[PDB]
Amino acid sequence: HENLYFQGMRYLSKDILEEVITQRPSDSYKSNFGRVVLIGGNRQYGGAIIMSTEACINSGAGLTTVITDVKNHGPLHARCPEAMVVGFEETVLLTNVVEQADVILIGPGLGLDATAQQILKMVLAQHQKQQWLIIDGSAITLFSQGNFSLTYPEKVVFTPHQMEWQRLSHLPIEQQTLANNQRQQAKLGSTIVLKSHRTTIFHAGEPFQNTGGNPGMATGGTGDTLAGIIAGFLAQFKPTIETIAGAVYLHSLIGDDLAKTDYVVLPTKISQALPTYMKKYAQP
Amino acid sequence: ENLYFQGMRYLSKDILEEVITQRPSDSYKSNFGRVVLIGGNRQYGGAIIMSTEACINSGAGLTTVITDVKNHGPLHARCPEAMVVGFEETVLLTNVVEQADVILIGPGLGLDATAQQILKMVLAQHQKQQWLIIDGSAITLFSQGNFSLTYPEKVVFTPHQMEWQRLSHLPIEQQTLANNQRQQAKLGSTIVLKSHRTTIFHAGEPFQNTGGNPGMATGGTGDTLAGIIAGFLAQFKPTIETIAGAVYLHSLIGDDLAKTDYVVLPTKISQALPTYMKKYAQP
Amino acid sequence: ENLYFQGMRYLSKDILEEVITQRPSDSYKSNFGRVVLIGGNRQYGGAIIMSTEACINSGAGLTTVITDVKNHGPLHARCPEAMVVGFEETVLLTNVVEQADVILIGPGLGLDATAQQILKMVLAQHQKQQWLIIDGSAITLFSQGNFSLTYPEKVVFTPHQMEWQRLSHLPIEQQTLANNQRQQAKLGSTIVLKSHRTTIFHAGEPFQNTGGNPGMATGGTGDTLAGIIAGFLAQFKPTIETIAGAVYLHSLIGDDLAKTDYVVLPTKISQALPTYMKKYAQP
Amino acid sequence: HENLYFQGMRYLSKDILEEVITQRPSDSYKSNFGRVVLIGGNRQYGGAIIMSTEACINSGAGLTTVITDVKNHGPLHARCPEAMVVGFEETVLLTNVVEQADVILIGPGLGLDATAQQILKMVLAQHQKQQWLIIDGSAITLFSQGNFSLTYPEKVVFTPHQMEWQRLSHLPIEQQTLANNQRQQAKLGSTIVLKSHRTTIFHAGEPFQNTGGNPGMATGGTGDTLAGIIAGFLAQFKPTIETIAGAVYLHSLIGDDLAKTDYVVLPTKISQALPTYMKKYAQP
Ligand SMILES: [Cl-]
Ligand SMILES: [Cl-]
Ligand SMILES: [Cl-]
Ligand SMILES: [Cl-]
Ligand SMILES: [Cl-]
Ligand SMILES: [Cl-]
Ligand SMILES: [Mg+2]
Ligand SMILES: [Mg+2]
Ligand SMILES: [Mg+2]
Ligand SMILES: [Mg+2]
Repeated sequence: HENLYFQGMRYLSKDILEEVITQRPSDSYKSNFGRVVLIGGNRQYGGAIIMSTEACINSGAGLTTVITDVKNHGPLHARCPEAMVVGFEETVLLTNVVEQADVILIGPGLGLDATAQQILKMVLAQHQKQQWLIIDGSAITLFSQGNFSLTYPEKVVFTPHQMEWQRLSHLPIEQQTLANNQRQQAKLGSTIVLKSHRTTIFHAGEPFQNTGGNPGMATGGTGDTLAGIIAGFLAQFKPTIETIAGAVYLHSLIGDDLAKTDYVVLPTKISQALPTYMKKYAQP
Repeated sequence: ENLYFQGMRYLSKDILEEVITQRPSDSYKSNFGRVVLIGGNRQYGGAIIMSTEACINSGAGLTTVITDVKNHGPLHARCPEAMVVGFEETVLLTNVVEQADVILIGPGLGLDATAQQILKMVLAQHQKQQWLIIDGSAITLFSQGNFSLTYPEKVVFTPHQMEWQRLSHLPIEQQTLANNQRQQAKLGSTIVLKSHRTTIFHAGEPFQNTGGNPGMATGGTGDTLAGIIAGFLAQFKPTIETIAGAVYLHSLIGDDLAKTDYVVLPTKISQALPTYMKKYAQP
Repeated sequence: ENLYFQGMRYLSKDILEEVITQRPSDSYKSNFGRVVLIGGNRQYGGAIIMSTEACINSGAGLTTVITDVKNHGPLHARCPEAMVVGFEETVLLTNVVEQADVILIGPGLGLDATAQQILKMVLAQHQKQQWLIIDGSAITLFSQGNFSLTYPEKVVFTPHQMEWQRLSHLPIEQQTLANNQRQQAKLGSTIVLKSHRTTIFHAGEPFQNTGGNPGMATGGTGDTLAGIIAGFLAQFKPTIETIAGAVYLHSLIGDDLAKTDYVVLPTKISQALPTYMKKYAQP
Repeated sequence: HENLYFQGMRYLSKDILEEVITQRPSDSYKSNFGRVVLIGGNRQYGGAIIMSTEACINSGAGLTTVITDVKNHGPLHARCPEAMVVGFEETVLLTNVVEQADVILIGPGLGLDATAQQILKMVLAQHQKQQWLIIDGSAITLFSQGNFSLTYPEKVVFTPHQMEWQRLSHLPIEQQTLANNQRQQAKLGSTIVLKSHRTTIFHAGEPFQNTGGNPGMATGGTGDTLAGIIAGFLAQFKPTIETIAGAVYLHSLIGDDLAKTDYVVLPTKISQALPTYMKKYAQP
């Protein structure tokens, strides 16, 4: 059989990487490549945020700050000394770093407890119109349970797996059709990166359909890694949803390549491959 | 010359082709199992760190480590994929054990009262669908306490010879094929009896591993094996062939590394799992 | 087209052949200098960790890091060669500074009272034979306080443009070759004025670096440079050519890595130092 | 010019590696490869003991335990999870591990303070005739200042650089002649590994003269690394001074090889090369 494609949907290929990944201007400094703040990693799940951090740094973000439990700062710096670190208890400093951010990612390893809830509320309250805000993992669950309302939804990006999306959209998985998914995207006014074997991105335009991904990537940290890549991309590249699609595509391209040799693809190997892959596509 | 026993089954690469399946296209991480690894007191925390690296690299979908909070930092520096729970975190520890598909207890665990209490809790809650691997000092604790098995057929012990002597009451001299088999039967569990040619006793005919080398005779080799067994049970068919494939792969990689390496660092075996498993994955 | 200034000297590989000497057969580690690196508060500890890796890989004989005790663990995980002293350890800190051949203060240092007190102590004790490199926030602190230089000719400042504006009082618009040179003269120190083409102002004719690329425009690149400068001054002739060679090598490695790497991790530059330096070592 | 050699002195070559590094018997277990205890690393100098630990593990020691400040246990396990760890405060446990050891190394990063002094005295008091005891670095200085006397000197190995040897032997560097060095070795009844550009080993037999070493190795940690190799060798191989000479030779062979490509030879690179080098010489 030949493939079947849905009309009104953009199927992703290397084309998206050529479009999104631009050659850096010779007059650039690190501030031109964005300030990212990554928020997550409670005391049980600190490795999640460490994996997002490695992805963000390796994707080319200019400056990366991590708000995470102080417990996690040691191993984070052992792996990623490029990252700056702020503890959850550091109320004023964490507010300062969020205020300065170009991109905020909240959710990897964040958990569901009262501290997690408080930090999410502070971030949602503090969010500025021009800042990208990526809500991932347990932050989606808390968002849906806290009956919040988004002030500036147009630069919010949710990255749910199917059960997180059920919770956010109230669409049972059986009802998560292209039409229904799009309608529920429209109701939020935000971008939905609906993760699956073939991730789909819903937004104000024609949806993007990812064409990669493999079950060798079905391991803890793959999603944390993707979230970090998305954040690093939004930090550096044009503020359009194509940039998010480029991140999603590159994540699965690298993972698909690694799976050719690796039965399970360690998520940190995708991050470590970013600089060489991005160089190959950088639009000259 | 070799002495062969007619009832004995000799492992080869065939076991890997049988056990290691191609993953289905529609799989998600929960399909490849939730593993809980329990061990690593304040002296021996490296042991659980080595088991964890083996488990993650073997392809387990999710890995949580219950170990002294002292060890959480170095563990995450090496293995950020792992989730971590301290020995003091009683409610959380209980929850993660309850949710696990495979529980490994023992690497670096030591012999203290906290170790006995967690073993007690794990054994009390053991569910029929869960695999429980009891390794190292946890075997000593099990044998010395009045601990019993509700579902022995889902329990795997991984003793060295002195641990088997404690568990089976067979002195090393008396550890013959027939006597070993008889004491397995009495337990109703799988016994991975570690030696130069590790032998696996179970309800069927015993398996003997044909590999292994003294370049692997270094601290951590057994902790590594235990993590591979855990990861294999998390992903593959619930049969003793799955356990045999873990044992065989561990020594295959070790034997290959020993061709170039005088001593084989146990973490190198773990690091080679993804490439070896791809090679043998039943296509 | 390029604009050339007749008084300006353009760096090339010749500077490396001049600076990087073959080590004498009878050398010991103290011959390659004692470096003290001072920085890394609780938010920015990675910065001092990156300077330390650069310093060690550059060939400094002994490296001690004065940084918050929070940072000592990850630093040793990455750089076990480094010795570590906390900010609170006042007698020991004073001793290591006294014994140093080269002192670098600033990477990740922040602006708090402890940072001001240590800067004060370093400046007060500065010995004529010691090199002192003042980097990052330490430049801000120096300029805002009533700090002065007893031996300015052994002091190197490494400002970005806004730090130079604070130190020299020249707004960016006014930062011309002539004005920059005049404010160097007023200080009597070496100014490594970081930009796309870093320019070094000193008592002689200025040097301009000819390399550098936006793949290096990431957090840590400057912390790395500062460690290379420190290591070079610890080992090589006490002249401004030594500083120029550090600047040039840093960007040579970065420019080479950028051929394959979209962003150049600063730690990769550090890791490449031993192989690059061997290649250029004046035979 | 052709070389000049001293009569009554064995000049080392790969021959020593073939002699010392034996093929392991197929019936071996980890206990056959010795229990080593490494003691050092105060709060300032913890990296020293971490470097000795990596050398010891990579050299093939069966089991390695480190008695070091608890501060150091995290980074030690991040690099060397094979090692077991005991804090200086753990009086009973540290005594237990020393009692069981086949080889004790004391001194890398140990420092000179009261805790260092106490631990050295405990170890010297506890030493058993059959145990190898390597006294390195600041432990040599403390040994010389504490006017100690060795109970079983024949299995003590001192590893001084020239100024440490001046302190131990009272020979000014000018007076450190072959004859004088040997006489002062004889007075102690111990092995002296007198480290230099061309390390010399004095003992009850003809001295060994190392023929390698280079100034690319003149960096902090080189000596800590050597001490760990010596300890791992004594753990596994025949209890003769040739074993110590083999360790010293291999350390400089690897360092000399690495210096061909590396301006400075990171000491941890020597350790990481041990398994491949030892395989090449293992006497079949
Ligand atoms: Cl985690
Ligand atoms: Cl994930
Ligand atoms: Cl404990
Ligand atoms: Cl601070
Ligand atoms: Cl150290
Ligand atoms: Cl040393
Ligand atoms: Mg702003
Ligand atoms: Mg359940
Ligand atoms: Mg002095
Ligand atoms: Mg004994």
